[PDB]
Amino acid sequence: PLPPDITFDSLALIKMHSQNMKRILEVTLAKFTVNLSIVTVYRYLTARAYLKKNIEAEFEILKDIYNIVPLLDDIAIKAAQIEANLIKKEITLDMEDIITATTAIYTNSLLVTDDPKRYEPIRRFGLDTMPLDKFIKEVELMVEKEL
Amino acid sequence: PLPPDITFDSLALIKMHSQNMKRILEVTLAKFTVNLSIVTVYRYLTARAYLKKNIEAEFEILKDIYNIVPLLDDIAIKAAQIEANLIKKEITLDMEDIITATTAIYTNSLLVTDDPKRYEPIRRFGLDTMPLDKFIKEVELM
Repeated sequence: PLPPDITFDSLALIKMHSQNMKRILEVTLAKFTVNLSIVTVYRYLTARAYLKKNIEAEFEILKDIYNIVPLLDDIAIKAAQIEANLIKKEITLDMEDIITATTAIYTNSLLVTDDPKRYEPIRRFGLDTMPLDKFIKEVELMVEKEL
Repeated sequence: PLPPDITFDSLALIKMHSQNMKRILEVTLAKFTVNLSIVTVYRYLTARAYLKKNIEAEFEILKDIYNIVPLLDDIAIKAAQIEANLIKKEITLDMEDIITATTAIYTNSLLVTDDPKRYEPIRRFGLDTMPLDKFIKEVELM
């Protein structure tokens, strides 16, 4: 089964909100505690701003649904520690990946993403990931089993 | 005519802390209000880990010296609008740059950097920049 605390990166959050995922989204929000990094929220909004959506309004909706986690001092410190040792090993990941993974570790959330291997170098620091497609199938199974 | 509020991107801030800048830094903190994005300080701490391994202690030191601005919701929102506008023009600045510039606008701070051209496409949104070299010269004098 799946753990209670989970999170998504911007790409995954975009899909979770697509019209084809309406049902899966409803179940996920009803059964899980989703902790999103403000960074993930900002990047999601960039995609929404691209198609001229009302950002201010969509932000309130997200805030009214999710536990939006700020870039806390502890996250800033932890992220700097992870990035520095990774960099010391010629491993370079973009800022979004670092903050997203650091926040997942901090909130003890399973990071659902369509590209888990990209985050693989952060596992050693405590990060746990799961393929989005497997996550979706898991939730569907949950629905099938219900009374 | 330097303004009261200023900021730096991580690269510029790293130089401001060079041993050979102690004087310039002392005057700066003495005459200006420096508002740094939380993103800028994490990159700064990351880049100096080879010199100061105690990230936690280093963060506390910074928190006491500067005004550290969080990635507030309004900054998140505005950063999204700006990035979408740049992407439409096929301009791809990295996250740090977008948030640094967005925070500067939010705090009404002059962004001191070594690469102002990079940020130029954002001036239409209220951003104000100045070359680190000029800033250093402008500061050399009471």
